[PDB]
Amino acid sequence: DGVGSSSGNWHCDSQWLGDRVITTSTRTWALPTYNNHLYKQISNSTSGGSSNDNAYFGYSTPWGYFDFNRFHCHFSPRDWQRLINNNWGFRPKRLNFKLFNIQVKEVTDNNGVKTIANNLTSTVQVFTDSDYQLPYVLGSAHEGCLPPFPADVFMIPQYGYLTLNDGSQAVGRSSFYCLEYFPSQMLRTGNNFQFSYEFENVPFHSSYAHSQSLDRLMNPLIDQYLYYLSKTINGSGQNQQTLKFSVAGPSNMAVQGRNYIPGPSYRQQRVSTTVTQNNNSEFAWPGASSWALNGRNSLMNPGPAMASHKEGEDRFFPLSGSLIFGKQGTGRDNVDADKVMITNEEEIKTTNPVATESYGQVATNHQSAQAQAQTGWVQNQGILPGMVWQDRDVYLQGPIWAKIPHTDGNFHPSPLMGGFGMKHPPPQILIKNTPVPADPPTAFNKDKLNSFITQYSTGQVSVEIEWELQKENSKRWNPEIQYTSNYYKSNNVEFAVNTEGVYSEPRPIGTRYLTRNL
Amino acid sequence: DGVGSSSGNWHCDSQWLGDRVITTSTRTWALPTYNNHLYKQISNSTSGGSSNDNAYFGYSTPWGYFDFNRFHCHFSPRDWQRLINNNWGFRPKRLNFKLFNIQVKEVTDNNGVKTIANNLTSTVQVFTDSDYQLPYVLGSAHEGCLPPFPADVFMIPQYGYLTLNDGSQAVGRSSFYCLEYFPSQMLRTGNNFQFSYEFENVPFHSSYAHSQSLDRLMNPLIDQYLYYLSKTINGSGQNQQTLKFSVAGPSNMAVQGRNYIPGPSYRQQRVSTTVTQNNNSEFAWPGASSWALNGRNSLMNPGPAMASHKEGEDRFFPLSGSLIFGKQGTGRDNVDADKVMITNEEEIKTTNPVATESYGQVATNHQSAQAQAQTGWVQNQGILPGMVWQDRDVYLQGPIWAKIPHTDGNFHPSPLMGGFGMKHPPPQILIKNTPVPADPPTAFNKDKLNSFITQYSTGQVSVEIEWELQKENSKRWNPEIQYTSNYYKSNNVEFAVNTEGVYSEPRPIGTRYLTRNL
Amino acid sequence: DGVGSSSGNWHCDSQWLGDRVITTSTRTWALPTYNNHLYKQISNSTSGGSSNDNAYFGYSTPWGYFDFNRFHCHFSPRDWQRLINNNWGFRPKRLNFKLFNIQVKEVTDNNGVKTIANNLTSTVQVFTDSDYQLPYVLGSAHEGCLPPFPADVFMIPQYGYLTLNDGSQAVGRSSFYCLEYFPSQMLRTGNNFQFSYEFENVPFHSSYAHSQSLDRLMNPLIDQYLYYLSKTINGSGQNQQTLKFSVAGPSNMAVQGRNYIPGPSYRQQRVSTTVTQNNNSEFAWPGASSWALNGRNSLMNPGPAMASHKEGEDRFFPLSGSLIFGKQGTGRDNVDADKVMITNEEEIKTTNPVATESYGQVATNHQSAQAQAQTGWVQNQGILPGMVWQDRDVYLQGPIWAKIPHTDGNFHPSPLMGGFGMKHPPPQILIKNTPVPADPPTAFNKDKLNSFITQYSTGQVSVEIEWELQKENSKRWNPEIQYTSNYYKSNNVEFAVNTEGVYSEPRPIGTRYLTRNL
Repeated sequence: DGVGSSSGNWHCDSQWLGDRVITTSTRTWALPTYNNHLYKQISNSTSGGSSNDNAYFGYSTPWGYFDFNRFHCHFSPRDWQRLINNNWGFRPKRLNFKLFNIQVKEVTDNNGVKTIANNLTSTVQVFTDSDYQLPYVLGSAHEGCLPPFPADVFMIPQYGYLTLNDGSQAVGRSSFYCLEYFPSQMLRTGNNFQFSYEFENVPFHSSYAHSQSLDRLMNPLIDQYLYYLSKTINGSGQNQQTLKFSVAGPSNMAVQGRNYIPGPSYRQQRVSTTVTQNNNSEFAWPGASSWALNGRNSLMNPGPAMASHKEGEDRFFPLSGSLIFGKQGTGRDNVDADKVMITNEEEIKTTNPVATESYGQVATNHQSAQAQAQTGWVQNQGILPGMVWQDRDVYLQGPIWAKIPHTDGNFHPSPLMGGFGMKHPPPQILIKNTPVPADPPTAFNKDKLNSFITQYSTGQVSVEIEWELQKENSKRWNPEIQYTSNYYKSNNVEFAVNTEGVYSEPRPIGTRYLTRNL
Repeated sequence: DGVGSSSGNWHCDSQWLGDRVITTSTRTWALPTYNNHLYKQISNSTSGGSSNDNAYFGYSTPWGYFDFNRFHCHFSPRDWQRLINNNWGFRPKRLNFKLFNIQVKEVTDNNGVKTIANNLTSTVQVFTDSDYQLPYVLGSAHEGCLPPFPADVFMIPQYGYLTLNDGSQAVGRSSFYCLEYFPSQMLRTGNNFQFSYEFENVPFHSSYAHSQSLDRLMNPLIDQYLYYLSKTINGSGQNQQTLKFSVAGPSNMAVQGRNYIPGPSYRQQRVSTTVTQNNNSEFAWPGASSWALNGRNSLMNPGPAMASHKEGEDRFFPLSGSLIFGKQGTGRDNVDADKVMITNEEEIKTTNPVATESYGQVATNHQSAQAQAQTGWVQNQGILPGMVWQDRDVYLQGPIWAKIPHTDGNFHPSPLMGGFGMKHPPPQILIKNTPVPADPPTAFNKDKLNSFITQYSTGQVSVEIEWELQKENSKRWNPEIQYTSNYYKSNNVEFAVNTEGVYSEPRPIGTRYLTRNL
Repeated sequence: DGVGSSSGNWHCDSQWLGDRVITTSTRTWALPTYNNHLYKQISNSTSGGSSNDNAYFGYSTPWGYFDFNRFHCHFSPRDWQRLINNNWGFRPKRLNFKLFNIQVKEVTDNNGVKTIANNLTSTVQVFTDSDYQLPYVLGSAHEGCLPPFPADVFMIPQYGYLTLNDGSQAVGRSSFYCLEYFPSQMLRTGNNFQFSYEFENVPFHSSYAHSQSLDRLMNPLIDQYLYYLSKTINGSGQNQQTLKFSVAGPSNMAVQGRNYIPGPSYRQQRVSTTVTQNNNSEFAWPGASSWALNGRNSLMNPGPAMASHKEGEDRFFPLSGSLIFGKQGTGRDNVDADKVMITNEEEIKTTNPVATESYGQVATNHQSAQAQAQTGWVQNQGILPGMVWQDRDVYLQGPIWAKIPHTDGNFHPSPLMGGFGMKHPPPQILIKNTPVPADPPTAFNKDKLNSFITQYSTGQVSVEIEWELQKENSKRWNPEIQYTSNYYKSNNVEFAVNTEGVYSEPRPIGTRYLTRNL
């Protein structure tokens, strides 16, 4: 429109209908100039990397991008509490995104002092990768998302991508992408940008915990009509071999026939938070479970959805089997256990195997009069018919969605870090300040200009997402477990600001508090 | 429109339809003040020139101009690869040009420090020479075109022209052109400029290499019904003269009658890239082929489309018979052979003569019993009836079109540097910053003002060209030759940016990979 | 249709309308099995060739082809005489082609005796290269055309083609064509094949001889209003330099100004049919005029249309400047001059230069008081503005048309051997006997079958061509020159059969007997 007219209003609210909840969040953003308007080839050689497992090749772009792939970007703690305490499931339906109130500033430095002024004629470029023609980086748990607290002003992260690499070198199959080779809208201070997105059909997330275990689905009062081999010898010596059979009933539930079995496994090492119970050696990387791709080892992290620990074993965790969040103010490198928040998936112990245990035991020979029957620990077990399992729970500060890789085949493409897997997720939204050259020389020079006016941009961003709800219809008589704040007095209110205005999330919040039968 | 509203969007993409491809490219430009708003007479005396062959007379104008007469200004390397690997020919059809997001800046210097601010009321003037009333400088391979990389910001080249000269002096027939004597649109920051152009009908460029040679078009299994003189003497002495004739057949293809002959020639000197095979003397200018006009010698460069070298003779090149491109970062004067990229036209060896050979041999006397038959090397041969030839190939970084000179007569007006010749090519687009006088004196002075506010302008430029495609309908069984990247590992990806953000084109890319019969 | 019903009738006649003549010719053909149903790579190595100029690479196909690219295939001698004596020009208009009365025979050999029987169920495959996707071999004066005498039964020539070669080896750009990769009609004994073709617009062939010479177009009674420099010195000593001028008139026609000049040249060596006037040395190949392509020398044969000899110099011919036909029964290698028929182009001496002379003389220096004026013999001259020329005459036994090579440029694409040049000439008609395997083994073998029933096919072929005529409207008073038979008694009638039934053509017949002004 014009310089003196706002191009949008501040929309931040949650609307709770019967089967739907609409979340709207608005944030103020700041966008600097990245790479001084240049594309730069990057690799482990440029960053000084040495290990083969961490070698990479890619490019850093002068473009930024908007990321809102975390639940706290849309749900307040109270809204999250309502969702998790009142619904058996939820899923995103549609998306509305807006950029408005664009403000481009120029910075001039004379001598140790910088002056900031408006540049009303400068432009900012925005476009969406609706055709998914660029590498998708929103599927990784990267920082730079919209802040959970609406009053926080955030910096737009720089967009970068990786391609095929051989050490620090590239190959002929490696791809280079120029983001200026895409049509993009150019916005001055009076212009705004908006688009709508429809989520593809995804299953409802399981925001419930099973009230039954897979091995306890039988009637505890009635025998089965099936038999089991109870004895093989002749009880109370030589030549004592005689078959025996008994009815599988309530007294021996472990041997009853069952139609379904727990889901797959890939065993993790077990770590205690009581440090003196751990071995006196360096076992992080060495002791960890991993997978290999083209000679590179990548940590199995977080891996298959598996129960974090056995009942009562709360002190133990799988070495890389769980999402680890950092508390407010936590450092980047080598922080103590009290500075991080270790999530756990104990709710899925009713259907999923324990991460630090074998799947089970399997026969490994043919027993005879000369050879005793032998069994072997199944340390990893693939998908088998009749298996059932629960996916990893999602969290308030955890990811929402991920892009399913474009491959010939996949199985249960639920993101392993939690969330909704989609072939066509919300498109990447890329933003960049248009370069403004400084005064050029009065004589023609064919070289590209390298002198630009120092600029940055700021504005507001709004994203509205409609969520579909799956209401609970339980006939359970006793009250359910519910997420609740603790009344006991404390220096600060949980999920609030401190005396210095710092917002903090004191604990990870899952979604599985209500219960339903298996 | 207004100060705070963008006057255009960033359009940069390629759309591939069935028989048509539409290329759109957008670039950011910077325009300084040229000649301090003055017209200046220029000549070899003003530049210090001494040689007669390089003497000139002309004028330098305060106007800039937009040039997009190179293929890489519109085709990305991948689009170029698709075009050359999937089409037998192509030609431009129509043009769309846009100027928008005009930003005029003022520069003020206090003491060793410059401050840049917007001048919202200043104007930039743009007009197109649709009537071709000004000298056409886009027909020369000049620098200053739109960069191949969309992210590069480029400086608008200054417009200048030459007229008739006698040494460093002018004649009465010399013409002086004032570009302010043309109607031009004046644009503030809110205005935009656009026009459309239709290419005149031109033949499709030959993006194929012949799979047959002109001297091998006969059936290799059947004799001709024509005869040749095989012997003249009496074999196995004096008085031995007796005519003889034989059927021209597969065993002697060189003497068979043919309906068509190779195209014209103008012999070049041969230079080896193995330096020790060349003569130990200075032979550049002296040894070069040239033509003369009004007593001035101009290098025959690149000259008639001729095969660069004989089969297997890849180390040799014609002294000025081929387009020479410079690698990224190559200097201007006296660079080594590894700093430049020497194009070659070996694909046209099937119809065109070798640049460094005689056309052939011609009889020069009447043989008799006293005089032996004599022949002479035809070092240059003009057009003859029955001649066929292929024009010079075009390249990704090479020129696209040229203006056919307005003359009474011409023959095959295909530009010798490669491209499409047109009587009415895309018009010149001239741009200039309107002078903004400084504070004038409070007392009237009749002299023209010479104190102006230091200004420069910047903005975006978009050009869209629709290309018509000629699909291939070959019945060839074996696979064709195709342009392909090499998979082998390298420090950088070809046609990409370096670790410092520098875009480079590692090799010239022709168009002739597919094959068709002759 | 059926076995016992003819699929076509014998049509062989000429119909003379006012401005059109329709020629129909029917012949009986025989088609054997070529290459034993195989495709074979051929080269100068396979044929034992050694010279670089005769090196080639190509393939021989099991397919035959129909060729009617000679005038005597359609015109009887009487029809040719009428055409040449009554018309100033002619050109083909449309074509009708038919194959019918297919008869496929099987040959069985027991011991030194062969038995031939019908194979009613076998098929013959025919298709036309209407899209010109195969190498065109009809543009060379190859044998195997329809016989001039309707009663002669002819053998279908085998189809072969050449591709790019380096010595006896191929390159990546070389193409291999499989003719079974084309849709073709399969014909049993009851089926027939036919198609129609329309000739593209071509100029009328010049079947006239000019009654005026290019240097004698002025009025022999009136002076010109232009002057010439008659003297330079001071007639009847030193210091005698004085300019002079005279009117160019009838007394000095050589110096008169003229608007047009004779056409291009490329000098040939001169050979006498009186053997003792030739040099006592071997000068065929060495003394011949040639052109070079990719290091290979190809004889200039027949080359540019040039007058064969000066007036009265009938004993001389250009070494390779003229079409040479062989008399009936003439051998293939090293035959005497009386066994061949040397065509001549003396009719075009009025506009075209003499083949064995220089084009003219050109100044080679600047005359002065110290240096005498120098001139040089122009041994070859290219096209110049104002040039006029006549193309090579066509003959009864000579070629009719040729395919213009698909190139970017050409000049006056009239075939140098004579005839009509067309981008889309009559398509190649390819025919092959379908292989009929012998008894296969009773156990499966994956190798391709190599045991086939010996077969050949025979039938009739009819081609009808409509020719457009250009009637003469001369006002010449005296009778014209006409082609006529000689009444004087002879043992045999010219253009008839001998006592052994052998048809012979005793002389080449041109088309240029009528006259018109220049």
